[PDB]
Amino acid sequence: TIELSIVIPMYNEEDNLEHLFARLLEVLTPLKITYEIICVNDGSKDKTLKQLIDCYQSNRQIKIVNLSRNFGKEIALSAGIDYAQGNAVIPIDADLQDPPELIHELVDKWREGYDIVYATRRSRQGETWVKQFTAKMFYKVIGRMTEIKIPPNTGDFRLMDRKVVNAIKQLPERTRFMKGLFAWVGYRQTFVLFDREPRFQGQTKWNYWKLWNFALDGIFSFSLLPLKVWTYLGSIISLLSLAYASFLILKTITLGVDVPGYASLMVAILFLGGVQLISLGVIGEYLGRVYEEVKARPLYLVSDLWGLEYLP
Amino acid sequence: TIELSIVIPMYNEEDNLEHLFARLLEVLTPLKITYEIICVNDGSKDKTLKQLIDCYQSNRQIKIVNLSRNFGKEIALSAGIDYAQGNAVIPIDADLQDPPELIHELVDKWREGYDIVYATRRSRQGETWVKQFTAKMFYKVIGRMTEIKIPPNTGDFRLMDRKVVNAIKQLPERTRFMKGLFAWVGYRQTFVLFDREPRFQGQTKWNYWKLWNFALDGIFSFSLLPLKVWTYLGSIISLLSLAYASFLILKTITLGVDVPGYASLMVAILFLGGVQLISLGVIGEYLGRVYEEVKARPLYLVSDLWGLEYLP
Amino acid sequence: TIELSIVIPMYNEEDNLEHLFARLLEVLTPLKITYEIICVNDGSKDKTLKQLIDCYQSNRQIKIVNLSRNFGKEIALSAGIDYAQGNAVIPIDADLQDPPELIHELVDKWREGYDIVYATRRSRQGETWVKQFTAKMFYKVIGRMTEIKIPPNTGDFRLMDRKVVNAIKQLPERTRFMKGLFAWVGYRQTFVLFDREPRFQGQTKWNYWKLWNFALDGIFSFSLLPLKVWTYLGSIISLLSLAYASFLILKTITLGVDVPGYASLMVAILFLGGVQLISLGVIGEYLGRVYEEVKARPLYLVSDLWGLEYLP
Amino acid sequence: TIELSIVIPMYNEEDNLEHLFARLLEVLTPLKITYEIICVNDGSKDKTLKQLIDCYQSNRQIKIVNLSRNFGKEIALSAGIDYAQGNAVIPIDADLQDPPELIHELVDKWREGYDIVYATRRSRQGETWVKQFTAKMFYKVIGRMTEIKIPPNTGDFRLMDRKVVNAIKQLPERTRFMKGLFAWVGYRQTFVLFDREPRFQGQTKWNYWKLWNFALDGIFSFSLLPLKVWTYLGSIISLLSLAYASFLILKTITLGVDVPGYASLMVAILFLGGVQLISLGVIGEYLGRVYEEVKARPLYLVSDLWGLEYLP
Ligand SMILES: O=c1ccn([C@@H]2O[C@H](COP(=O)(O)OP(=O)(O)O[C@H]3O[C@H](CO)[C@@H](O)[C@H](O)[C@H]3O)[C@@H](O)[C@H]2O)c(=O)[nH]1
Ligand SMILES: O=c1ccn([C@@H]2O[C@H](COP(=O)(O)OP(=O)(O)O[C@H]3O[C@H](CO)[C@@H](O)[C@H](O)[C@H]3O)[C@@H](O)[C@H]2O)c(=O)[nH]1
Ligand SMILES: O=c1ccn([C@@H]2O[C@H](COP(=O)(O)OP(=O)(O)O[C@H]3O[C@H](CO)[C@@H](O)[C@H](O)[C@H]3O)[C@@H](O)[C@H]2O)c(=O)[nH]1
Ligand SMILES: O=c1ccn([C@@H]2O[C@H](COP(=O)(O)OP(=O)(O)O[C@H]3O[C@H](CO)[C@@H](O)[C@H](O)[C@H]3O)[C@@H](O)[C@H]2O)c(=O)[nH]1
Ligand SMILES: [Mg+2]
Ligand SMILES: [Mg+2]
Ligand SMILES: [Mg+2]
Repeated sequence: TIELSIVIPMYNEEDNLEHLFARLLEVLTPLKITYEIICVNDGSKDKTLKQLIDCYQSNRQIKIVNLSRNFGKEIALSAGIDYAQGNAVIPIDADLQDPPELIHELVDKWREGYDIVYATRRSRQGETWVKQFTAKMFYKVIGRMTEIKIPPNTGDFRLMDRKVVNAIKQLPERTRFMKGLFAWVGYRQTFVLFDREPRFQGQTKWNYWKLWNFALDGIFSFSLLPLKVWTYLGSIISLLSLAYASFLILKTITLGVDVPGYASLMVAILFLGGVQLISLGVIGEYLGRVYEEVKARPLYLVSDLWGLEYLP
Repeated sequence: TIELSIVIPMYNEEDNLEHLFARLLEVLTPLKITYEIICVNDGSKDKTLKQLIDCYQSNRQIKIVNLSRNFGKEIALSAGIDYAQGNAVIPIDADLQDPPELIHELVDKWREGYDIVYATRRSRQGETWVKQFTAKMFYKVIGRMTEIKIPPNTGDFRLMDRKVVNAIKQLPERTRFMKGLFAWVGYRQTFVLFDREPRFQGQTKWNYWKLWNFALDGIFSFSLLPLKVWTYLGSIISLLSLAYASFLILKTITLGVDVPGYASLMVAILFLGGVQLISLGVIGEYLGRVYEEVKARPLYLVSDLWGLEYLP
Repeated sequence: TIELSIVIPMYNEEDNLEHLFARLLEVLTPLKITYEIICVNDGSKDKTLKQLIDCYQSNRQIKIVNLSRNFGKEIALSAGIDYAQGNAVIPIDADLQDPPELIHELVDKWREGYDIVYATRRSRQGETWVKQFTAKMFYKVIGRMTEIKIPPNTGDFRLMDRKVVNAIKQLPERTRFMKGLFAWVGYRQTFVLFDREPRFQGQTKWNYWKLWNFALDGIFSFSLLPLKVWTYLGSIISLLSLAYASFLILKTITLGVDVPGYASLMVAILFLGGVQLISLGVIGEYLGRVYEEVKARPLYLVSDLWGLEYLP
Repeated sequence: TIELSIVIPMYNEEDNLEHLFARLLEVLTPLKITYEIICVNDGSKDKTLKQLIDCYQSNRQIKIVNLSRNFGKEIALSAGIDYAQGNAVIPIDADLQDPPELIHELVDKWREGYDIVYATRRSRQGETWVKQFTAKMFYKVIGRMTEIKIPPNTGDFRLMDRKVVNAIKQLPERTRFMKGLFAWVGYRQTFVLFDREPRFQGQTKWNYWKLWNFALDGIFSFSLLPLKVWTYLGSIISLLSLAYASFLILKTITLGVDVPGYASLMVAILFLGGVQLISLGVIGEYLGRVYEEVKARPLYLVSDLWGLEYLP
């Protein structure tokens, strides 16, 4: 059997494989447990699949999942986790930004009785106080969308129990906010604090288009809260628009409002706008219902059973 | 085999387990049938799981379903019923607000030939007029929503035959209105009147946000009637607007209306509003069809078969 | 092996069972083939079930499908079709409105090489002008909806081969229009003309709610053509508003408009209406895509195979 | 084991069976590989099926898939590919517009390692400049929507390896734009240039309705990019409308200048339009998420594996 699985999504990672595998060998041999390394080649346009083949031939603990195309880090991680067989699964980057030694600490927490063990940075320490603030506000927003309070500063480096992996695969989903989904599958969760290596500091171009795309997926692909905040703002600006339209009709009828000579335009505008806003609100509520239905999340998740066998 | 399955959703229920189990045993032993008790620990932060494990170790009829986190009473009950194997499932509350002595009565009615035996309070006896009038109107609205007339004053205390349990498990809906769903499975149903124990009161704080969210969920996640009343009234409004626009157009050509000099903003407003209202109505009708399809409700439900074997 | 299945939906059909079964046996005995009679009791409040059980005890060819609730004649017919194992299934009415003797003719047509053999009335007879006009208009609409030209004056009385029954069972859509579904799955189809009995030619009641809902289902639950005639008429209007909004912009920036200075109100009205109509068109197009995706109809329907085995 | 499958969709293709079936055997037999011809009779209202059955009796390699009605070229190709068991599936047209000798070249490129070998026309040639420009613009628009740039001037003549065929069958879409699906699943693709048959160029009168429907299927049934682009565009228009409404409120409050005395109409119009556009944008974003969920494409596609077995 396999106790630990290390999932490494790789995309154009030559000359990083030797160092990464040396570090993983330094880390995983003291553990004295059976492990495996699932390398997800995410359709690289670079001579790295050949080096992965060379490493796999000599080393019996390397398994390779070669994706047909380039799907992205999250999808490659999902593929590796689907193909992982260990009792615990640890996603790890191929650039060694997250130190592999923390695996041991993570594994220790896994033996303490926890199911998901996140690996959180002590602090950002390299962002220009704009990314820190935006991340803090966004994380408060999603935490108010969630009900598990996913720890801040958590990346993809973590440890999953087999129960959590099975629960994640139990969620049939195509638009997945992975942090929100992890919060949704609420098992015994914890985190361990680690400091990223000082060389690995702020050097990435935080292109705000993909950051905004990630924000939109987090806001919309996870929860209906942005859809329920609207259609509640709407039908308030619609009930308040049908009002002051009935009020306008009453004022015109009683006072005899013909100061312009044309006051039915405002009444028509307000009435049609309010009716259309109510229609859009009803459509939004039923679209949220359809979204919940098509997400097809399980009603519940059983963590343990005493005296009962697991339902298939 | 198991004849009866008592499903108790439990959340922070320590110091209530001893009394509840004593009453359950005192009620179930005279029945002289092979019963089972399934306790669904709904992610309690309290120390009830240890006591549940101890009682499962002592009593062999106790079974524990440990949900990953807190999913709510409804989802905990669904999880317990899914794991219930008895010929009749009785959902009960661990607070003993529903007297377990009624179970015998329910079973008696279940042996009379009925499939669903609800437990209904005779009178509210403790709730003010603001929680009686609203309840009454909500029940009339729901009764007009369905075609089976769910008896009023009904809680989760009930008896469900294995036929009804399998019928309910055949609904894969994620947005569930339990009262409407149980009305929808139109088996042979009846009620048993009982008086709630005067130990607890009806002055419980009404979190009207919750009593509005649940009401709107039952209204919106059960039937399409709110979406059918609109896109009908809305389409009627659109037809009236277009008729008024045509009449105004005529009154502009014949009779030569030029008194304001701009009696065409009204025409454009009315025409565009009517066109958008028809578009919204068509979108709403098709969204309703999409919702009915994604709910994936079975077309029919076979109660009994003579000369035939049940389809897979 | 069963050669013929006769599916009879029943609802308060007591006192017709004796005559119906007598006529059915008189018709079916000369055919000299094995047959079954599936009586689908649609949750009748009458004593129909007792007589059905007695007949099933007396006659071995009678099977009963007792639906739990009153689902409707269409859903009862569906429940009968799924539970019918004959090589050719004939839906018929328990009131003997359609003469059972036509079974013989249908069988001959089925043995000529046809897959669906409709039973069409020669004329409406009873109804004179209004019902015929409305039916002709509706049938023209639904004929332009599909591409297989279902014969007119058709009811639920027909013969369907096992191939057609399986093809229909390959459509797991809850919002179903059977008159259109039997055309969409088009096989070798034909019809036979039958003259309804003089008994069943009296004045008929037509509540314009069941008929109205039938028309709405035939319009919106069959295809996207009602949604595709709009999103074009709603988009031509949007284009014709954005144009002439540009024309008013030009007629204001050239030939400086001091004629009611508070013009360009119409520019805003037209521009916002056109943008909203383009939005409504885009949402309508994608909603139709979602609708036909959710319906999950098979892409094709193989009728015969030479040199190949049928796909599982 | 069949090393090559030739799928031929057919509709009213008589007087073309002998020529096609002579050229196909003139081409395939020199390859000395076990081939298989699968003729999908797409509901021809013609004697095509009888001659196909004659050829099926005559030759052991021709198999027939008969569809219940006329479904179209793409659906017939899907049916033929689903019934093809060869290691490489080569769709082909029965009118022989694309030379069958190119199959040899295709097979060579299949032996060279490539998974999808497109057969692309060298140039459109005969058709006019405006048609070529429209096709080029459409392909340029699609290229951004895709992930791997599909070769220009592609058709239904191609070679798909068994890997790619299994990947495409894994896509349970009902709204399939195949030219985009073959780029989404993108394996090791390549293309082979060829010229269409002489005298078979300048006789195609384009069906503007059919071309429009195909283009709209490509735009709307493949990607959400048009939806997201228009949602963004509506968001900018809504923000501009709200900002201009606020500016008008200022100008009518600050500076106190109300010139007409009836300019609240524009504020109401702008504000209601902006609110409705925000609501429509939210509805569109959630409809796109529902569309992505409903399409149910697999997150990833595995091409090769090392050390692991393929998941079921
Ligand atoms: O399409 C893919 C598929 C897989 N991986 C793998 O993902 C791991 C780490 O991904 P990476 O993007 O390098 O994360 P960081 O090293 O922390 O830096 C990132 O910092 C930003 C935060 O997401 C990203 O936008 C930048 O692309 C990237 O420099 C590595 O093993 C990669 O091989 C990718 O990066 N892109
Ligand atoms: O999130 C959960 C999960 C499980 N249970 C179980 O449900 C049973 C009883 O449910 P309870 O909520 O106490 O029923 P009520 O007696 O009707 O009291 C509640 O009824 C209201 C309507 O739900 C609630 O809003 C209030 O918390 C409370 O007054 C108990 O075994 C609990 O353990 C809960 O109550 N809440
Ligand atoms: O809810 C149900 C369930 C089953 N059946 C069975 O369906 C069979 C035939 O139905 P029936 O209503 O008797 O046929 P019609 O004589 O055509 O009655 C119709 O006559 C009108 C036009 O002729 C229609 O518009 C109405 O739907 C309906 O009243 C009968 O054996 C019934 O038992 C019903 O009628 N209603
Ligand atoms: O309903 C059907 C079913 C099957 N096939 C088969 O599809 C193959 C190729 O189709 P075909 O019509 O012969 O292609 P073209 O001769 O190129 O004609 C097309 O030329 C344009 C460029 O593709 C298209 O836009 C037009 O729709 C169409 O007239 C043929 O073997 C047919 O048998 C059809 O054409 N129509
Ligand atoms: Mg309680
Ligand atoms: Mg009748
Ligand atoms: Mg041609």
